[PDB]
This record gives sequence, C-alpha cells and structure tokens, in this order.
Amino acid sequence: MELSFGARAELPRIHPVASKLLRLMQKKETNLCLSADVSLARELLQLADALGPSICMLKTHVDILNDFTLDVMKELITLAKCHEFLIFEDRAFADIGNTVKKQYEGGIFKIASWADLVNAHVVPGSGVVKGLQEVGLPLHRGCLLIAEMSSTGSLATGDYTRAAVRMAEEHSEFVVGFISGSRVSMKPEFLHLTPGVQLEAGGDNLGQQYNSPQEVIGKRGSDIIIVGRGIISAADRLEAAEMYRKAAWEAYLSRLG
Amino acid sequence: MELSFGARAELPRIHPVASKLLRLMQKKETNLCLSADVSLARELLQLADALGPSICMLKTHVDILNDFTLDVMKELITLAKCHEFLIFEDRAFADIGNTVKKQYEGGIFKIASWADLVNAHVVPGSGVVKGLQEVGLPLHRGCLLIAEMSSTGSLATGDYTRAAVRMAEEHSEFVVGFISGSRVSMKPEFLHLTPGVQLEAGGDNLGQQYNSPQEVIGKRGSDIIIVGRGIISAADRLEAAEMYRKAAWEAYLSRLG
Ligand SMILES: O=c1ccn([C@@H]2O[C@H](COP(=O)(O)O)[C@@H](O)[C@H]2O)c(=O)[nH]1
Ligand SMILES: O=c1ccn([C@@H]2O[C@H](COP(=O)(O)O)[C@@H](O)[C@H]2O)c(=O)[nH]1
Repeated sequence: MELSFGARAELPRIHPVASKLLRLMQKKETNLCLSADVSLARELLQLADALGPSICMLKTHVDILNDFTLDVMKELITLAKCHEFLIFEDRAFADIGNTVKKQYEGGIFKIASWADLVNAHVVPGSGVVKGLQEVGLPLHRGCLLIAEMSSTGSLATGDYTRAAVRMAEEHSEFVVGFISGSRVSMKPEFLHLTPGVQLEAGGDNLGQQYNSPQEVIGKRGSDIIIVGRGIISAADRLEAAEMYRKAAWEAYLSRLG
Repeated sequence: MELSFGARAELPRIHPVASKLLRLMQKKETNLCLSADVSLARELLQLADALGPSICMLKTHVDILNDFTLDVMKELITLAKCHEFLIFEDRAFADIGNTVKKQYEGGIFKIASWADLVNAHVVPGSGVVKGLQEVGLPLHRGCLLIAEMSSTGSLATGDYTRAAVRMAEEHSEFVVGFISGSRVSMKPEFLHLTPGVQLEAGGDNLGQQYNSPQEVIGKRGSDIIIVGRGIISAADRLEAAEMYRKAAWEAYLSRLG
C-alpha cells in the first residue's frame, strides 16, 4: 500500500512543509539532498545555483561558513525559490527547551528566519521539541528528529530510536520526519532522510560509514539521501549530483513497483 | 579516600586544564560555574567582571549572543585571566567527527580559539571525540562528555550514561569530565559538572528540573554546580552568585569531612 511522493503530499495529516517538499520531489524527479559542506559562501551559492535543479533540499552547517552573513542566506533563499528546493540547517539541537529556542531564533545566525527545516536530537527529552516549536510554529517551519546516526558506535539504536519515533508522532504539528538510516516510522506522513551515502563502499577516518542509494532507499526504505563529499569532493559536482539523483530516484521507483 | 580539589589537581593522570581548574577552585573557594545566558555582550562582560571572583568557570552559549564578535571573546579572556576562571562553551557537539572538527575550529565563532572547555554528546559514537580532539589537542583544550541531562524525559540514562563514562575514560588525553547530575565516574581525575541547580524546588515550563546545591554536590557527589537563571534573573546577581558559591562550597567540604 506504498504511496508515491505526490500522493503522500496530499495525506490528511501531512505537514505543509512536508507537502511542499514531496510535491517538488515528484515534480523534479529528485530525492537527493545536497550536504553543502563548504566553508566559503561563494562556493555554497555556486553549488546551490548549479545543483539546484537536481536536488530537493540543500543542507547547511552555517556554523562552518567562514564568511556567513544574513545576506548570504537571502541569496540562498533566492536560489531555493528559483530552483525549488528546501533549506535544511543541520544544527542538531541538543539542549534543554529554554536554550534551544534561543539558539533557533536568535544569535548571529537567526536560523529560523531562513531555514525551512532544522533537526534535533531526542536525548534531552521532548522539551527540546517544545522549545523549538515555540519559535518554529509561528514561523511555519518544520523539524526532523535524529532517530539513528550513520557513524560508528552510534547510540541512536533500539529504545532510543523508538523514543524518537514516539516523540515525532506526538509533535506532528512541527515534526515532519527523521534523520535515520532506514524507515523508522510506519506512518507515511513522515519523511526519512538518510546521510552516510556514497555509491562506493567505504567510510572516513572519523567514524563515518557509507551505504549506497540502492541500499538506503531500496532496501532500507528511506525517502531521501543526504550526500556531502560524494558530490562536493568530485571534480564535476553537477554530474556527481546527477548520478546520485538518478540512483536515489530509481531505487524509489523500484520500491513503488 | 576522597581527595580535596587541590589534591586532585596533582593526580598522576590529571589533564592540565582540569588541574588548572581544580587549583583555582581550591584557591578561591568556589565550585560555581555561572551559566551566562544573556543575549548582550555588554551584559556578558559586566557579569563576568563582577562575578568573576565568585566563580571557577563561566559557561557560554555564544550562538545566543546577538552581538557576538571575536573581540568580545578577547575581552572575556582578559576577565577570565584577571579573575581566574575558565571559559566553557556549552556547544554540545553532536555530529559526526568530520563535521564537529570544523564546527569547533572554524566558522564565525572560532570556538577553539577562546574556549578552555567544550562539551559533546556521546550519541554519535566516539568519532565525535576523535574529531574534536584533532583540533583541541593541539590547542591544549579539554572536553566534557554529556553523560546525563537535567531535563524531563532525558534519554541519557542507564547504558547510555555508562557508554559516556567508557568514552571519557578511553579519551583521557582530551576528555576531562562530564556534564552529569551525579558522580558517574569513580576515577577522581574526572570533573563532574551539574546543571539544573537552584536553591528552591521547581523547574521551568520547557522541561528543566532543579535540584539544590546540597543535593547535587553533597548527596549526588558532583563537583561543580552550573547555575543560570537562579543567578541571572535575580536583581543582585553578585549576591545571588555568592549564595550559590557558599552553598556548593560547604556541600563539598561536608562531603570531604
Ligand atoms: O547521522 C548523521 C547525521 C548527520 N550527518 C551529516 O551529513 C553529512 C554527511 O556528509 P558526507 O559524509 O556525505 O560528506 C555531514 O554534514 C554530516 O554532518 C551525518 O553524516 N550522519
Ligand atoms: O543537562 C543539561 C545540559 C545543559 N544545560 C544548560 O545549563 C544551563 C541551565 O540554566 P538554568 O536552568 O540554570 O537557567 C542552560 O544554559 C542549559 O542550556 C542544562 O540545563 N541541562
């Protein structure tokens, strides 16, 4: 009874941000999220422009941009609107509710002002979501909960993962899905986004582990692949993004039938 | 066989940052860490100056400072040196090793350039520590692992806490202790720092829970209390800090005998 992305976009309990995403995934035939892991704003923006047609989402770590300004993020939004992708700041909030609300709204980055999506760890308990919600709901944003991680020795397993799923399903006005390595919720209104993806087997020297798009999307049932170095370190990042897009999209189609 | 802070400062396996901290705790009769949870640099610096003699440590969330600059942090270091306290950025790193290394060294905040101590969640597995280490060891810094949290619904319990302790004890060249609600390691070379502290019973409306200094230091065996709103929201923050200092110090003395 698996639904297409475009059908999921219409489910009664779908969140607006999720629906927007699912619609553009279907329209553009992309379930690829670019992990734009660069330190220069010019490179971020050149990647966003060139790769925007190939991606459903651009994931940022704003806190590694050497030359962050709010104006950079304005320019990123312009590209996101032109090419039709969401912006996801991978801030992995992980503090008490009262603190994360301030980290999301304020400081230099003003994350909530430009990020369609953010994510949070579940370790602090559900107050992390309640604090983020206080900023994100008025700003019409969505959140992903980190249910599983791709790295060696991850403790996001077993009952921890189950707790993340319960927390999501209990905060569905704001939580739209997961960071996970597999489908973790049986409810089709939730998105599953999976980092630790490369075409070739391997890892890095600091605990990253890779699996292929066919494995992640096809066998493990996730929705979206998140790819950083497999694209960013390639000479031709546009062709690399196309290879990843095509892999993830066909794995999705084949799982649909 | 409990040792004073000054004796612990001399233990064979003590980390230099821990030893510096323990020595100034003993000298100044303070085991209070101010959680300087403000949005204005001028208020941060005025608090650091006035309260510096009463504290062993000043904990920051740089990402909530509306007017952060590196020069602000230079001024904070001047105060830290004058009054003798460490600076602890409560960044709660919580990503793969390759990413946290960049979040610690780079971006706008350049955390490693000014923070004596940072902290990390253990959820990603030990690569989080290995990545931070690559920046922190050359810069002669230390790290705290988040073994327990103060908030309602925290998943940092049981085997998760035990995993944090094992990860610390296995990375003792860089990890100097814990964020925890109690003593979690039996090894006296590790520091235990405990947030969720107020003199009166209560909590906040976003899952924070409070326990008293006597409970945390005396009964639960921690070393340092971390106090935010119990001080910052008071009219006279200097007298509030003194009340917390005296409470935490006497609880420590009484546990020594
Ligand atoms: O479980 C997780 C959570 C987050 N990321 C993020 O996803 C990207 C993976 O990049 P790469 O390994 O494809 O370069 C990085 O930004 C990393 O911080 C993971 O890899 N794994
Ligand atoms: O388990 C944790 C970890 C971190 N903090 C931090 O400690 C401070 C507690 O402040 P307050 O509740 O005393 O104001 C805040 O900065 C908060 O982010 C906690 O409260 N509990």
